[PDB]
Amino acid sequence: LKLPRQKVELVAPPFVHAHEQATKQGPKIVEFKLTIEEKKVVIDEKGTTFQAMTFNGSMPGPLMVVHEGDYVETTLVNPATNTMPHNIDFHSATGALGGGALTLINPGEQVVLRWKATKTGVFVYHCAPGGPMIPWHVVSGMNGAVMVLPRDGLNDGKGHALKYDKVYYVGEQDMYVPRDEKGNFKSYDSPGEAFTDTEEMMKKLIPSHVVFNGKVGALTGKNALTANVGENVLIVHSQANRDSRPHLIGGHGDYVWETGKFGNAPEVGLETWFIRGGSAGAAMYKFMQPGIYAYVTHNLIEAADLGATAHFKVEGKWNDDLMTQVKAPAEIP
Amino acid sequence: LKLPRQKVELVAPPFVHAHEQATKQGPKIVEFKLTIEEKKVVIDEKGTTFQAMTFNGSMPGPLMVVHEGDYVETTLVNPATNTMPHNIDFHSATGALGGGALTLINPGEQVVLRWKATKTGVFVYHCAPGGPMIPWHVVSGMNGAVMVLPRDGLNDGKGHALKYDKVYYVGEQDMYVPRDEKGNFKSYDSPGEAFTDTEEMMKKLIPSHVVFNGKVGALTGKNALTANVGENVLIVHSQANRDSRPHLIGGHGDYVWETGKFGNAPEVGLETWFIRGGSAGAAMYKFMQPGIYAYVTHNLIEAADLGATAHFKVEGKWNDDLMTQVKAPAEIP
Amino acid sequence: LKLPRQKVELVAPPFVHAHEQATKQGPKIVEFKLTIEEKKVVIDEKGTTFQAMTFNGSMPGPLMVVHEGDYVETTLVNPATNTMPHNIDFHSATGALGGGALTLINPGEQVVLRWKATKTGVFVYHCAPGGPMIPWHVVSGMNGAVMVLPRDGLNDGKGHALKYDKVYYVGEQDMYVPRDEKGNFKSYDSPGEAFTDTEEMMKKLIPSHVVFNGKVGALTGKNALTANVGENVLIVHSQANRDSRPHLIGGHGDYVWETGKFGNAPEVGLETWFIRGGSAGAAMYKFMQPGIYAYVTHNLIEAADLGATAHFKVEGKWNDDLMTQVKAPAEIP
Ligand SMILES: OC[C@H]1O[C@](O)(CO)[C@@H](O)[C@@H]1O
Ligand SMILES: OC[C@H]1O[C@](O)(CO)[C@@H](O)[C@@H]1O
Ligand SMILES: OC[C@H]1O[C@](O)(CO)[C@@H](O)[C@@H]1O
Ligand SMILES: [Cu+2]
Ligand SMILES: [Cu+2]
Ligand SMILES: [Cu+2]
Ligand SMILES: [Cu+2]
Ligand SMILES: [Cu+2]
Ligand SMILES: [Cu+2]
Repeated sequence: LKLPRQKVELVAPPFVHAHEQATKQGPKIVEFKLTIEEKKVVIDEKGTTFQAMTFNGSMPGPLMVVHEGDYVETTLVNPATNTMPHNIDFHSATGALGGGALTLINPGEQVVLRWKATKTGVFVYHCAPGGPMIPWHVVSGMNGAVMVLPRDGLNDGKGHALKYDKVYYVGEQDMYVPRDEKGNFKSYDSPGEAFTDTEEMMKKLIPSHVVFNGKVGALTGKNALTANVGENVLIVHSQANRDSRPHLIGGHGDYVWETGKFGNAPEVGLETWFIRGGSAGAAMYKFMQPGIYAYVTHNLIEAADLGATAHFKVEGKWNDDLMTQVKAPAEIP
Repeated sequence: LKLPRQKVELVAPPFVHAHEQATKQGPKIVEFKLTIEEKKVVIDEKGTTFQAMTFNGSMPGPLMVVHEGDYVETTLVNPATNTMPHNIDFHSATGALGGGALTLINPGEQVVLRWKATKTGVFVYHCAPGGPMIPWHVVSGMNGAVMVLPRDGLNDGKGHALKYDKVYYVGEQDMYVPRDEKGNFKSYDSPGEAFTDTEEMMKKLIPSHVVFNGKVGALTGKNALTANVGENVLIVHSQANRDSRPHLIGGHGDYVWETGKFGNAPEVGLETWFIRGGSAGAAMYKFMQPGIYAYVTHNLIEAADLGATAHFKVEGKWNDDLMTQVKAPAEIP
Repeated sequence: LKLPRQKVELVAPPFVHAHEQATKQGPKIVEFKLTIEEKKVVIDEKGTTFQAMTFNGSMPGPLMVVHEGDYVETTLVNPATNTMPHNIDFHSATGALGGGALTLINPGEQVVLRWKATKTGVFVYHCAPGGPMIPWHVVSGMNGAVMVLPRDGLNDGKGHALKYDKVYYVGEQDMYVPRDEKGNFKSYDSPGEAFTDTEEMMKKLIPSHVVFNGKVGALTGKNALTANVGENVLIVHSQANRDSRPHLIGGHGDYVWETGKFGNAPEVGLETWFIRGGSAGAAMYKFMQPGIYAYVTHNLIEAADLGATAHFKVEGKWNDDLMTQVKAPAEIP
């Protein structure tokens, strides 16, 4: 394979490495490195801990962006400081269990996989070492996404280009943290020590936490998502194990690929869309009003009580035609 | 804003206030009033009670119907006989958390919000006072829907009008009623007294009841939905917090907008469709056979055991070409 | 009704009785027989038993295949060796609760129902005897599917034929097996004896097992699904009671009707699709690589831990352009 090589410097979510939408480049070999990190992290404002397993140190793993017909060459590294075997399965890829059957590496090893990006869209990638380890590694955080853009950029299915001003990647994680007898969340010294209790809970299918970007409140405050009135924002949403129903409170999905695949035209003007577990989807919105927005899964129990709320802080001029407080709160006549 | 004003007299679900489909009217300011009522209600045939919180006294709140480009001016009233603050978030609206950030009212107050109906479809509206109160108020019953029709009425995406003879609004409600030690449903003296136990249950994500129109059996018997053979019926279905999968037993969805948005063409000939939690969808069916139909969510446990069954009673002539009992039950030869 | 009659010899899933895709036949009366069998079966590799109730002895019931405009004439037989009344509801059919209101038969009886196949797609059929028996009979295994093909075969919505080389039917079953105090699965002497404990569990909405073709591992080993590189395989997936999210690990859904209805164009290039509870869907894939594939629901806990994994074993030549192991596992430099 004698194509040009291009290195990408990955960046942590919710940001996305610089890329072109429409491009005049032809196919390349695009080189990525992912280094697995097992680590104990804090997942909520109460200080609950969690035995995480990650690509590149983050939940989700970083978004990889290429174009249709590129070859994606990933160096997967499992440092000796980890305890378990790991691999990678790309839903964008064809053959060998998405790459999983060619990438199983023990601590101290690395492997190099190349796959041709023949399918456009956003896709999950995740670890899948075999058997009961598959769900455990995924719900411990070992999942991310890849975006395979058409070379001509995105379109509306009616001949018109859809160009985003910025893209964010929201990875949603269902987490299963067991409780002790008195009802407090348990802490564990290693992923292996967490496994028995965590699997017992997993099989009951109810998460303790549902978070964006690895933690309750990760995408709020200093780390709120941002936009300006007039900006078209693409929001890629993934969930490797469990369904989600994204909703932008105060906005819409102007153009939505809920199954996440750009060979299909987007749907228009959605209130809430649906990310099937094991997939990524994408929604574009042009902001029309300034202020705070919440971006949630619209199981509101999950959103408000289990962790699944992000914010956008949007700058610009208020549009009284679109919405106005005609009369402020006042005593009932 | 110097447009004509038009008042609407809302009606309780499953009925829908009189409206035009295609219209020659231009944009108007359409005026609605919603008065919040907190009240203890009975939700099943066993006499289980429930601390409900409602718009206009009903679960769901009434369906509001306007056309694209209208301005919707809602007077939201929170009488002093209630105990909690409330607000309203319209998924149809743009800005200020759907209106929620402009409509928080204490008992004894009212507020007037106007929003421009720039997106067509059926949409959820719900209370969303902030934080953990958001899911609690929604699952206590504070949700309804609005329908924003194209000015030319509905179409099939192929150039042809789709005119309904009647429309019904089915609001589905997941309810979380705690049990005592011996396994009976608990009763509470106030919503505030119900909150701690109810939140603990909510976070476990399994409802005790799933009902249409506020109660097991609400849309059966005297209150069955009705039609005649030959009539095209539009069924709007909403679920503000949790997924549903509507199905008309003995029928189909001839034309279905499962994501609920009229900028998209309907799907045709469905058996079962999917309402993502936090959304409304709509399905049209032309009845071809008389008799009893059941309209359910097709988790049949929810439908038959947790409350989520409505009936249609349909008049007209049986069509033996479409279906016939060739041989009645008889002993096996 | 003076049309030609054609008998079909049904075959057990995942296989499908021989049929034409495009056909020059006109409408016929197509005759099927289903004989109900209640039986205790083993559902996992641990030897857990289950009080099953089945059409034709299998879970799922066999796939019935006809063409648009055919009349489907089913002899439903409830032998005296069974204990309960049963019936059949076809989601493909119009009127009388899908046929259920015309087919209730006691042990020792049979009935003959005819329905006209006016809607194309794949559809669920299931037992539905009334009230709380409806979910119980369905989750005990009394569900299958029917496929109603266009007379011109399948198409891509763009004018082009889609011809499958083979079709498989994957019926997914949520099962509710109670546990005793010490945590072992219970065994029962009859379906009636299992009912009280099984209903109590059903209402909590969490299955103990989620299986394909009636058992953990049913579609693995000797009984793996098969294909060759170059073959277009249609996979019909049904779930009569609960949502599923199919995914072919290492492949895609080239053409997918996730709502399962051929009046709608397929979506293209999916990673994971969604089968709403109470429906069947269908996905076509042309295999490009040899080796083992897993076909799962992509709640990976369900797939790996509760039973919901099938395999494909695919023969042919490996395509290094699509995927290659550039560097095998090696020590990190
Ligand atoms: O946006 C993707 C869609 O747009 C088109 O190219 C033009 O309508 C379709 O062929 C494709 O499905
Ligand atoms: O019914 C809505 C659909 O119908 C059309 O106007 C004509 O095909 C489309 O542009 C739109 O998506
Ligand atoms: O494949 C089914 C689809 O294909 C068409 O016949 C041609 O585009 C549509 O009318 C139909 O929805
Ligand atoms: Cu791993
Ligand atoms: Cu996967
Ligand atoms: Cu409220
Ligand atoms: Cu909302
Ligand atoms: Cu039965
Ligand atoms: Cu059914």
